[PDB]
Amino acid sequence: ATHFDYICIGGGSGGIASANRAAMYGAKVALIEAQDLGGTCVNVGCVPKKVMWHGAQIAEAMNLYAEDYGFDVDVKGFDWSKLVESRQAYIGRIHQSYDRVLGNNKVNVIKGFAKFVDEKTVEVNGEHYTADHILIAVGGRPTIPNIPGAEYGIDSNGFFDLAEQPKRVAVVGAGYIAVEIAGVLHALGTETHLFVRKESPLRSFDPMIIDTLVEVMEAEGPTLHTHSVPKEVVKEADGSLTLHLENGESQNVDQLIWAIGRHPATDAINLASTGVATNEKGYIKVDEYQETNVKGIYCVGDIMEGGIELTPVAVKAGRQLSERLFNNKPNAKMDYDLVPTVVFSHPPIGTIGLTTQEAEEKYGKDNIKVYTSGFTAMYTAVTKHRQPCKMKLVCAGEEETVVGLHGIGFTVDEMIQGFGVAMKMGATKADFDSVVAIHPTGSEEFVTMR
Amino acid sequence: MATHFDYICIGGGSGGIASANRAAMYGAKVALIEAQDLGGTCVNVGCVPKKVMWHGAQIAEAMNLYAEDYGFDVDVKGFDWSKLVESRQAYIGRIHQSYDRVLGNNKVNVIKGFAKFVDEKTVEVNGEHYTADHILIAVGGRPTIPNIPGAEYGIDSNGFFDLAEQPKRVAVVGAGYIAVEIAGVLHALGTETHLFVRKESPLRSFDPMIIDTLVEVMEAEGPTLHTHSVPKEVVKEADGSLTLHLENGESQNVDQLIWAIGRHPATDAINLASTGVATNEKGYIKVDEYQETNVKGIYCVGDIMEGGIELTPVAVKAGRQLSERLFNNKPNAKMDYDLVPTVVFSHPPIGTIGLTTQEAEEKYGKDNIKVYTSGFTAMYTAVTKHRQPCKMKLVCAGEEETVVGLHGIGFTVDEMIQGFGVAMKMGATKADFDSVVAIHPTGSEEFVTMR
Ligand SMILES: Cc1cc2nc3c(=O)[nH]c(=O)nc-3n(C[C@H](O)[C@H](O)[C@H](O)COP(=O)(O)OP(=O)(O)OC[C@H]3O[C@@H](n4cnc5c(N)ncnc54)[C@H](O)[C@@H]3O)c2cc1C
Ligand SMILES: Cc1cc2nc3c(=O)[nH]c(=O)nc-3n(C[C@H](O)[C@H](O)[C@H](O)COP(=O)(O)OP(=O)(O)OC[C@H]3O[C@@H](n4cnc5c(N)ncnc54)[C@H](O)[C@@H]3O)c2cc1C
Repeated sequence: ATHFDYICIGGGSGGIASANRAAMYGAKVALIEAQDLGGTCVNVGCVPKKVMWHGAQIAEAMNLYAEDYGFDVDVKGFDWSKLVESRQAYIGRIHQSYDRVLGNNKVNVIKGFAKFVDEKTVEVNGEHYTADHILIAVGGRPTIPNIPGAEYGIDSNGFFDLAEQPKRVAVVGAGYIAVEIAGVLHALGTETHLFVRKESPLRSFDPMIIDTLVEVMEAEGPTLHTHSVPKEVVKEADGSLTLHLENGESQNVDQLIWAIGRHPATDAINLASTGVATNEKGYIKVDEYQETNVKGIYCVGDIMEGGIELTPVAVKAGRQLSERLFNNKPNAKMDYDLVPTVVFSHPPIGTIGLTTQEAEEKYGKDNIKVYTSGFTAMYTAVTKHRQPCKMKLVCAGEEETVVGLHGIGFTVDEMIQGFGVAMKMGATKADFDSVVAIHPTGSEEFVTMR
Repeated sequence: MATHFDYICIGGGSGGIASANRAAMYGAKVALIEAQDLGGTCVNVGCVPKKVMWHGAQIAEAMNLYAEDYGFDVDVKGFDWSKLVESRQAYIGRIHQSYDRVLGNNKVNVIKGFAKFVDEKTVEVNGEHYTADHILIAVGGRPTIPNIPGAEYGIDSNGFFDLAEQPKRVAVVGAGYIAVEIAGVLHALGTETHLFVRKESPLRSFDPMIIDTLVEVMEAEGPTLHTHSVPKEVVKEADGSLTLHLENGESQNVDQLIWAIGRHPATDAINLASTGVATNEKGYIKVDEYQETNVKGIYCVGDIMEGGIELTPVAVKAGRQLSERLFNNKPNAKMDYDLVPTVVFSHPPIGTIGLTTQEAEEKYGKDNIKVYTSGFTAMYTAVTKHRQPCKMKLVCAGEEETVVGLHGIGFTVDEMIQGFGVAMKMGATKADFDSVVAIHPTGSEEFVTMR
């Protein structure tokens, strides 16, 4: 068996981040990837989703706002396949950047599907590879419900595989993926239906964010269907699919997307040969240093128990692990607190920290203070299509530490990173008040609340 | 006899309104004197109209430059400038209704007319005298028109917003942010635009990374920049068009000429010589840290302040803190002029806070500063045939690497710096920037992933 200082299983967000970083400090690294480098994010996640989000934003601009700004515009047509080739060409340039970076760091990239043989050895393409340190970063895959006709639906992967625009779509799920896809499809001219199992989408978000997303969907977005539990998917004689709900109602569509969750891909790598512990749902257990119960085996990214399913989390966790193992920094670790999130819905959502109710449960109702700002972005205020924007700061203690920050509206996706640094430094309402506002922008509304 | 008020604010702009309202919130009987339209420069002929038209320009760029690469077959049959003016002024009108409502609920007595001082404690408007123990001068500025032949054929920022039809060709004269914004808006909206600067480049007080990037983006897809261009004369040709003549011998035939060479304060013509209040060579009023002049009871905020910052939020906060001090008995309340963030709505937009690379070298010493930078293409334009560069920089000082300067230019940069402004007020170091987890995919994550 060939020996390496470090073996990274999975060439996704975590694997690449960790493999490069460990190589920078002179390590001989083997990076094992079965499909394409960059994993879910680069190929069938963040990147392609964003490229289409931008396209959808251009549509909204021409369809909803252009006219009122004085433009006589005629959108003659939208070619979905043209968007796809631009998207995939961009994804291609990303693949060659990685091959240049990984090449310059001497990371040995091995194309194949890795399985464990034992604690210290993995097999790929019939060959055995051994190492002192082994990172498991295989990520997840979409969860397909166990009902009749489930196989007729597609998942987020199949959606990015669509060569042409479906005429009508049922998006099933309440998480950010379902909301993002449902929003992009509607903006691009597809009859879109969003089916959520209970009262609303994004149930883990602040009520202000939920309520505004809901009202904006009702007026200019996909059609929302609450209390919708799938029962069956019937393939009709004409080729369309009919989603039957447990409540008795049904909806006919051309394509149906399952966006009901993801589960870790830890069931086919022969873990039962390593002694590595996992929880009931297949997630790998780790200490604060990304190390499993078996010394020399580590884990970062989506498959980690108590992790966060974002790309920057896996990147940072992987890099900090490489700092620890190869750059003599035993305290180097990942910080999973106050990680910012952005949902590229229509309109976009930005959030950091605790919701109004989470802060009430943690600190007590009377010990928290909430500041809000409701406004119309100037961008849409001059048009027939007024869009609301809402922002909120959730404060706790007498010092009014900003324990939660929430926003929904035009360009909110871009205004959150900086407030995240401030919150990481323990910012209080007074710290927010100490800065002079930038006029005219949407971001000043975060610092002008009283 | 003179009518007595607790407070008199001369000028109903950004500083005047913010201060009058705030003082009134605490029970002060206030008189707000305004000669023209409430809201002043910002609302009527500044920030607001400028931004509305910047959005129009952004929509045009989305359709002209990016639409087809995203798959859209678009026919841009025409752009109607008058419709944009109609929408822009309709919005401004709704802002005026808000101010009438708010000033109304606070019981601020709004007086329409031009105010002149009578003495230290009294001002005259429409023949009547008004007096008070506290008087705030917040008359703002006015565009500077150069004294050269045919200068009167040119217009200024005010005249630009008075245009009811799109001019075909325009010469924007100036190197400041106003010239740059107007030139970029006109170019994107379909006007042949020529920007004339007197020296090596526009925005010469900004960091070299910001200048070099704006220059290279203009050269490729923006207005046509003319360096070392000193206006000599403006000729009114027989066909109605204007020819700009430069000292170096060059010339340019255009339809409208916009002077954006600076602004001077509107402090003359209000009889200040009767108050004892001193002004510098350029007409600015000197004040202490609490906005008070050398004459007790006379204050000043906004654009006319010596050593002040000519931005609306600066006037607004300085006016608010002055009222917190005078009418809510907070003797330590004042305005903090350090680390004020700035945004220029150029194409593409610029965001900046604190010191430039060179300013940090002069203050801390070349050897004690570290510069971090990120060069990338925003995903929005990387999928197109019109790739646009984005540049960001963090200027750090000391062994702790305190971020004393932050600079950016690129798509959406305008909205990403307010938050970093909070962090820098809290004394953020490079390690504070590193301690946050990036948001992907955004342009903003580039500020926190530098190594
Ligand atoms: C539709 C969608 C949109 C998303 N949008 C965003 C977003 O906007 N922002 C954001 O931060 N996050 C987003 N995410 C989440 C993000 O993509 C993941 O959290 C991130 O990719 C996790 O990285 P990872 O390294 O844990 O796994 P991955 O990046 O998925 O990497 C796993 C890799 O390992 C490979 N692999 C699996 N098994 C084996 C084996 N046995 N041998 C070798 N290789 C193997 C896979 O082919 C894959 O390349 C999105 C996810 C989805 C599904
Ligand atoms: C084209 C342009 C674009 C700009 N864009 C921005 C931007 O994007 N962001 C930003 O922050 N800033 C911007 N500014 C600057 C901003 O508008 C000013 O800094 C701000 O308005 C200053 O407020 P002020 O209270 O000092 O004076 P102003 O707001 O100008 O108000 C002064 C008021 O006093 C009145 N007045 C004058 N003399 C008298 C008198 N004798 N009696 C009674 N009333 C009188 C005037 O009519 C006026 O209403 C811009 C300026 C211009 C010219």
